[PDB]
Amino acid sequence: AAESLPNIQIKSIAGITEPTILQYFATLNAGEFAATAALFAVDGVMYPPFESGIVGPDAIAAYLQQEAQGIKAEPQQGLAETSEDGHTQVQVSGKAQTSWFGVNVLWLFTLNQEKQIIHTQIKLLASPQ
Amino acid sequence: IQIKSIAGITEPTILQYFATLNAGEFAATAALFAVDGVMYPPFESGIVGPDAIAAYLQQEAQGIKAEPQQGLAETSEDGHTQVQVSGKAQTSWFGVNVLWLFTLNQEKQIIHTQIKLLASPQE
Repeated sequence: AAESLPNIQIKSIAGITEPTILQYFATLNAGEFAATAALFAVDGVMYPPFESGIVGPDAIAAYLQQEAQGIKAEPQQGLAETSEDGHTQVQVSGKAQTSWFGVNVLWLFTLNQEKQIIHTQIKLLASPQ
Repeated sequence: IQIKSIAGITEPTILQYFATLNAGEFAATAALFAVDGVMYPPFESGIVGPDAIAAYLQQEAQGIKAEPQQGLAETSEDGHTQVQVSGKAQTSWFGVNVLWLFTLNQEKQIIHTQIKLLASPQE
């Protein structure tokens, strides 16, 4: 039963190989929001668009279950850079979308030395000109 | 005395924007814009055209530096380029984390730019 193909098949996409970033999008898109929340540090912060920051895996999981239904993430490219303090700064561009409409966005992440998410934000990007 | 930076954007117009800003060469910053390109300062109305953009920067951007860190770019089918650069706007000794958004036309002139403030705290 459990001995079978797993979930969240982690495939490198969006030009980023950071495991935590690949797992974030894979778990989100499978609706495995507990697993998404578990990628955050004990005091990691998720900033939903237009909302106050949500702190910690338990509150993040509950937010995603209540508010992220029917939203798929489609990353197209990304870049990760490691700073002097040992953290990793990630940018990912792509689309957030439903079955028939969506929006261009930028996902931003900062990871700690253990590669947990310390905080993430989503920024909107209107279509050109 | 203009000095380039380092990030995920090799685009000359983008590199030039930050270098001319940091040098206080605000007429040259403004010249990177199209004749009807628009600059949106963080909480302000759009300023249209190199003449108005140069005068705004000379008035309100003195002593402000840009330290871009990394960026992404996408080109659409019509030939426009969208650029996102994250970094800090800062003075000699204090700053804030920001995201610069640009749209470039086919000729790589700035059509649009704006600044978005990013999160600084930890509640």
